Amino acid sequence: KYYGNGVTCGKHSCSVDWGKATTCIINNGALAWATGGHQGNHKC
Repeated sequence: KYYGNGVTCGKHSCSVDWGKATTCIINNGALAWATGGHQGNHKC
């Protein structure tokens, strides 16, 4: 949904453009922590 609209993910972490929300980063981080995965594997 947000990926591609100022939102992109790398290997272990995600990053957004200036002025964009970090909600995807937070959610992907939480999912990574819960599952023991990586933000680059999670989508948003």
